[PDB]
Amino acid sequence: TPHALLLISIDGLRADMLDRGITPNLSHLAREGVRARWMAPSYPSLTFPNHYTLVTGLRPDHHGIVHNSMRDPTLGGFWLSKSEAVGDARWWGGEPVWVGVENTGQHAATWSWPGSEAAIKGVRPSQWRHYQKGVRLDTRVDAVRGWLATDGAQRNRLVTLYFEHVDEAGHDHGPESRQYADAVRAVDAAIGRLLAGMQRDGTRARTNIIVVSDHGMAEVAPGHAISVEDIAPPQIATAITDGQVIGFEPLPGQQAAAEASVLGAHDHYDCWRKAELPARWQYGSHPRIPSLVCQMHEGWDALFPDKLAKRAQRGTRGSHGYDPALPSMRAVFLAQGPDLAQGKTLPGFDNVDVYALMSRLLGIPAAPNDGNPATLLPALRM
Ligand SMILES: Nc1ncnc2c1ncn2[C@@H]1O[C@H](COP(=O)(O)O)[C@@H](O)[C@H]1O
Ligand SMILES: [Zn+2]
Ligand SMILES: [Zn+2]
Repeated sequence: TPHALLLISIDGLRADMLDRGITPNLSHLAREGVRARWMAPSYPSLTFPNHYTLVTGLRPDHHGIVHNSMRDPTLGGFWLSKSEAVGDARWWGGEPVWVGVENTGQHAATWSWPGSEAAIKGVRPSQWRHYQKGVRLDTRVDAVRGWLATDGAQRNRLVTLYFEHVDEAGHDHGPESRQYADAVRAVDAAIGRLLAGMQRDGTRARTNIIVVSDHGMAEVAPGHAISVEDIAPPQIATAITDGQVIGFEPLPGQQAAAEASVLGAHDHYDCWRKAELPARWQYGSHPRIPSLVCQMHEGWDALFPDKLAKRAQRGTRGSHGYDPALPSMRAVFLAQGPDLAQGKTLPGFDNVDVYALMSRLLGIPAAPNDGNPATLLPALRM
């Protein structure tokens, strides 16, 4: 029986957060195994795009999950709480690792990984569920523990686990807040409980483990929110998305007026025609990207007008969705297990490279991807 892979995502864990004495279990795991200095997200540095990149090895511009919120001529609207969009395989390009696993006759079990509620390339994971808010930490850990222990024909080569808590605390209070640290500690402790349970079950020794995040988190101090309608008035363009990556579609005949007001450099953002976006972001070819894309500067939000209003103008907050090269946007990568190196540190690298490593650990043929297989070869024991 081949070694299983447990893939854990801690949404919004910034790379430096392993070095603050608040992750005893993850810090120990890293010392035992492999740790990268950091892992850069892909553009845009948002949750759905990056989680989907992690499991496909494709940049968002290629896999089609180009934002958390999207419009498509045929498929209509997509956003995180729109279940029949999220569950519709036609949005999701490429081949996520669970599809690869199921197509070899092996099985995958996913606790709420973006894309896992659809039948991508026709193939669902063997175990999966609809993402619900506020599931307990123990509930998910105990389910994952169960999935690792299953034997017979329902043995799982791949098991995935996802935590939202650090990201949510980050948004509400900022990455330097006690609330963000409390969340980091809590998720870390939960992961410790999982590891101890795997050891009691005798699954630990035959399971490789990768812990990642999708992006980091930057502070949004009070007064750092504008209206999307300050960028372009609604009569000349529609804001398709708000937050930090702001897509605009000019109204009919208004491309010139929209461009005149939007394009170029502004006080706390910059905007480009999608074909002209900075090449380093490797973004803007996909048809689902709006005609005009603005990037807010680090620490700034642009909100739909009704949100801006109910934004209780008081305390410090947090956001991501900023330039992926920023230190604040840096994510985590660490790994440990029977097939992984011991006591090793890796240079910082791009998140498209994780897929090649996972395909090797899962015994599946690597689908074509945007990563480099050379990057994570040193993470292997041999
Ligand atoms: N598979 C999923 N389906 C729906 N919502 C999710 C899923 N995974 C995470 N989320 C939510 O999306 C938010 C993360 O978005 P972001 O602010 O881009 O990191 C979190 O509050 C999660 O609760
Ligand atoms: Zn996220
Ligand atoms: Zn977030």
